[PDB]
Amino acid sequence: MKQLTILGSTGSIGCSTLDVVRHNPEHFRVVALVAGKNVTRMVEQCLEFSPRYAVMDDEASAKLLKTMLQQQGSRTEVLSGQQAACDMAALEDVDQVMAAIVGAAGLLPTLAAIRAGKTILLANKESLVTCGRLFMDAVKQSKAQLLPVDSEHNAIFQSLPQPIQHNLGYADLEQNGVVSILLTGSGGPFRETPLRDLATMTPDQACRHPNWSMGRKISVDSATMMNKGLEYIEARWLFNASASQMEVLIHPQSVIHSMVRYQDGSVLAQLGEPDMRTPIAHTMAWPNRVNSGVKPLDFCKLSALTFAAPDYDRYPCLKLAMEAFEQGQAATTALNAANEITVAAFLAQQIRFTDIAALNLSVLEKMDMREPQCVDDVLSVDANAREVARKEVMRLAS
Amino acid sequence: MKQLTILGSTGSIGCSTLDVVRHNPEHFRVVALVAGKNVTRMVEQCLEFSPRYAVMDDEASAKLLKTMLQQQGSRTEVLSGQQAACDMAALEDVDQVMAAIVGAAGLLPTLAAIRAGKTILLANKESLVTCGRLFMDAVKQSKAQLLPVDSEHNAIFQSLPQPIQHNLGYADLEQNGVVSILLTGSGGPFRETPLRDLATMTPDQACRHPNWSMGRKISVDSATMMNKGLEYIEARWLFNASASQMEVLIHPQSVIHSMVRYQDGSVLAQLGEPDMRTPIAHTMAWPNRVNSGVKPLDFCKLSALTFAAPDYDRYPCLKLAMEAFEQGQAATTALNAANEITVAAFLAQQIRFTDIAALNLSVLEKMDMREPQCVDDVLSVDANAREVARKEVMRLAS
Ligand SMILES: NC(=O)C1=CN([C@@H]2O[C@H](COP(=O)(O)OP(=O)(O)OC[C@H]3O[C@@H](n4cnc5c(N)ncnc54)[C@H](OP(=O)(O)O)[C@@H]3O)[C@@H](O)[C@H]2O)C=CC1
Ligand SMILES: NC(=O)C1=CN([C@@H]2O[C@H](COP(=O)(O)OP(=O)(O)OC[C@H]3O[C@@H](n4cnc5c(N)ncnc54)[C@H](OP(=O)(O)O)[C@@H]3O)[C@@H](O)[C@H]2O)C=CC1
Ligand SMILES: CC(=O)[C@@H](O)[C@H](O)COP(=O)(O)O
Ligand SMILES: CC(=O)[C@@H](O)[C@H](O)COP(=O)(O)O
Repeated sequence: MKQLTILGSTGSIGCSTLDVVRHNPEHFRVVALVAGKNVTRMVEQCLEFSPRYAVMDDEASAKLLKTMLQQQGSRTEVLSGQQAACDMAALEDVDQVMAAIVGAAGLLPTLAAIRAGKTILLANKESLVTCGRLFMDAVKQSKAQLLPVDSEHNAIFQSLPQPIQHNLGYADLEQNGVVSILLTGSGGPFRETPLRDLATMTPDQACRHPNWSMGRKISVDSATMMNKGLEYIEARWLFNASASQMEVLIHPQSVIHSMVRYQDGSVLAQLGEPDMRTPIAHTMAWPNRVNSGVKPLDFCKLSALTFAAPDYDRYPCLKLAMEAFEQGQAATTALNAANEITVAAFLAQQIRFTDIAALNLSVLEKMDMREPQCVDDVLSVDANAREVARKEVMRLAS
Repeated sequence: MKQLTILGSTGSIGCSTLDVVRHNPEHFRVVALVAGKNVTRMVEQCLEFSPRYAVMDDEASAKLLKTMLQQQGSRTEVLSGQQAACDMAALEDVDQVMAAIVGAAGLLPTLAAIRAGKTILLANKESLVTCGRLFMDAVKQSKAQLLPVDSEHNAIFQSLPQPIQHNLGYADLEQNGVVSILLTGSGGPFRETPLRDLATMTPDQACRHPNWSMGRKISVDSATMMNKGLEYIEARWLFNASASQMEVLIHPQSVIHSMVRYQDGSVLAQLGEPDMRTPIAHTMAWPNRVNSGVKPLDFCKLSALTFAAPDYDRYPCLKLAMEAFEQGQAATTALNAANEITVAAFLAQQIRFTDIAALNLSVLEKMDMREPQCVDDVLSVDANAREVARKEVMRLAS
């Protein structure tokens, strides 16, 4: 029996995680739930799973949650704020922490779980992207184990040998017969959209992913392929891969979730339904398996599986992420921050869909900070880039 | 340094095996080569790899080989016959034996390697099919290591967890999170051929496999899908799988080589170029990897990947194989024997392509013999089936 804290319980990943728990009450128990502002969902989750604690980051949301749960006779203690989220991630009683807060806001609570030596079920890719080597070193220095939840990285993990799996981030790919890591793939909802129509796409259009039901931020990132850029960076840290050991491949059906090339010509892959309960359950049970609620993939009802080279002209954000990573951590931290601001602006109908990539570039051109030496420096670059991004958004205020 | 005996060196698998040796001369050396009657090829292989011994089954071929080797200055010594092949498989200095003789003729030399405790690179599926549990038990009692070379079984092996890999044939699939084994798939050269045009198909037409360049016997088996039937039986022994843990899937492109379903919905697969050097190299180097000479799979050049359920009515041999396995080992041994006789008669233009399945069923219906309790019994059932099959072929003589 393993006890769990879920960071970001009310969102897409959080709810999928709770469904895996629902299917396996003998194996998993929720001790703490952490979220932002969705009180309605958090009340529902607390009444079902009777967590010891529930945390809302937003102070006013926490007040409402405390009152509502008290009237319902809940035993759950309600806390509030960022520090309480960190406290939950570090509960001495907890074995696993689902890191599923969106954006760099998840970094401090995720780092707290790492310092406490927990098993980190890493969905929140922005935390690793923005923190980089400092993140990976903290996992090694403490007793922590990273298990990749993100679909592609989970697929790659499943398709790697045990010496790599058991020394994630530091083992040598070539010594284990790996030639490269093949990161797929979808292209998003606008893959075939005429280029001239991109400027007038709405938030609802951008968030209708053809294959995955996800949160709004990552759905927009999938439409620009900034998501694939962030995942490229994530893969390089997780699997200790160089630029020459990474391939990006478009696969519009999202059945093959990613692959690994070996020296003898073999390519190992993970396939399945586009359902995050599968990778979540992989990480929660590893090295064993559990029922996730996902049924067997029916190969007789599939679309034909196709592949293609990335259309870099169409998706400037992909190349931007790759070049930021080349430049260094300051540029990468700045780019992630800029993208959080521009995506949020687009969702709030302040800028156009095509302004995301342009404003992201504009922020990078205006920033030239030194490489972070500690987590405080990562946060300074992040904060600075957010401010630059807010000013660029306001310049396009209609 | 690993020293090899290759059973069936001059054939399709044998030549691919020697190309892996050619690419890795610091890792592999050939001690003995065993073949049938292809003297010309054996001469070339002896001159290049300088084996201590060469064995031809054909006594006239051994005579010719000796003369040619002595004329051309080779120090390779020549023997002949089945017993000599068994002796080559059990040499002290031999580490690995490539079992790549076609048909049940490979059984005794393969069993000799097993009893000597060698690493068995098993390509010769008919030996396991015809001997079944007695084969798997011999491996267990002698502490030989079985590594599947057959493309599909190698792909499944690569897609299974370590506890199954390290206890092949005796570990529990369910305890290791496996739901089923997915066996693909091609359908053969007559997949789209109208049923009424099969009667006039020539040996060359049946042997023209759309995806794999192989020996003539297995190529005809792929045309009737008897090969997939034999592979179904092979898979159930190797991976300790029940009928409900097996799935057969048509996959015309032969890019996905086979797959494994897990409890959480995950499907693991191996893909690659349709080139046997890949799986051969995988077994030769295991648990490490080597360059096999096979180029990396170009996903952008691939045809769309498709899947379909088997058409058992078009392919009565596939159904007959699955039925014979449920009936027991006597029926399975008899069917394999019958099919060796009918395929050979078809290749020699004694019977029609459509006579293969018809005569195979006829032989099984006339066969009533006891379950083999030992290898001698397997040989008696096999010999009896061949008699019945030969009689049936002779009745169709023009
Ligand atoms: N959804 C998916 O299929 C995949 C998601 N991911 C990653 O997982 C992470 C979560 O994404 P997703 O679930 O889609 O996003 P959602 O918007 O659906 O959920 C985000 C969660 O984070 C919470 N949250 C936001 N800010 C804070 C804060 N500062 N403190 C505590 N909690 C906070 C939200 O609370 P609330 O809603 O109550 O305000 C919500 O529970 C992202 O990093 C994403 O990249 C990766 C692969 C796939
Ligand atoms: N080719 C492929 O892609 C695959 C093959 N296999 C299996 O591997 C085995 C070999 O197949 P393949 O290479 O295609 O067949 P081939 O016809 O190309 O080769 C058969 C080999 O066996 C030799 N041989 C035949 N009879 C005897 C005998 N009685 N004693 C010693 N050697 C003998 C042949 O000698 P010679 O030619 O000199 O007469 C030849 O070297 C088969 O069991 C097949 O099912 C499995 C998966 C794939
Ligand atoms: C489900 C998941 O892990 C997403 O990160 C996925 O990458 C989205 O699809 P795209 O490939 O279109 O970004
Ligand atoms: C390469 C190999 O292992 C063959 O056995 C393969 O199975 C032949 O193709 P079919 O799938 O058409 O039988």
